[PDB]
Amino acid sequence: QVQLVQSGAEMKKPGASVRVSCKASGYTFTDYYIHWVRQAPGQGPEWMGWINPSTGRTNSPQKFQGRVTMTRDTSISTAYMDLNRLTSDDTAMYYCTTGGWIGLYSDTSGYPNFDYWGQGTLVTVSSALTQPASVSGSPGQSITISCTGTNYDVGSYNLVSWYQQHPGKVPKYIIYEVNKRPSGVSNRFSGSKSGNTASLTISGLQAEDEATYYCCSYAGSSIIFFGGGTKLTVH
Repeated sequence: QVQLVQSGAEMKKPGASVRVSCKASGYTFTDYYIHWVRQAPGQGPEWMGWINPSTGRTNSPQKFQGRVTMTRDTSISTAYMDLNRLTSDDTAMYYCTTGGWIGLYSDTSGYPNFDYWGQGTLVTVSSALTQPASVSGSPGQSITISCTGTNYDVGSYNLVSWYQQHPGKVPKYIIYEVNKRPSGVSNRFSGSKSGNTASLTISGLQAEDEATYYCCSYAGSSIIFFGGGTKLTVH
């Protein structure tokens, strides 16, 4: 019963600071990376950072590099995210997810493998990878969503993961490492890759498949990219 329980919704004024909590249970806290992600209203997702619970090493991208302070408390097994200098642009839903396994012989920090998600923390203050805007299909058909990157990411790594999101719901693990399927994932989803473009394939399209689909990839110096998103419509 792996479960991540985040802090309560908050609303802050411009210029303030905010702390979001995340208490994980049902597994060993110090063996899995913790990632922080957020979602602006109407917009898509934006990767905020990763943190090693065991060592305390954290890295966030170069747009949060001054404002975000990610910490952890091992005694109580709780991750913390602190954001400073808030603006109307920081109004978003904040998720913490579980990353790759903290290994001796590897480095799974930048693995976009978010199998477990929190419930989300709504905070209100008052392009990266290219996906097509919308893709249409009729029931029974087979459709494909494309995800174009560069040579330094999806060109040189088989480290792309696909996530599904219904409106008002938490993102869902669909594909990881380009082609592989997690537990419970319908066999209708398959992953593919060519050059600087990965692709998610849905065969026997159905009404349950109506949602927005995002693609995640490695991004170079221990950083992760998110896609813009693609809306599937079922006729």
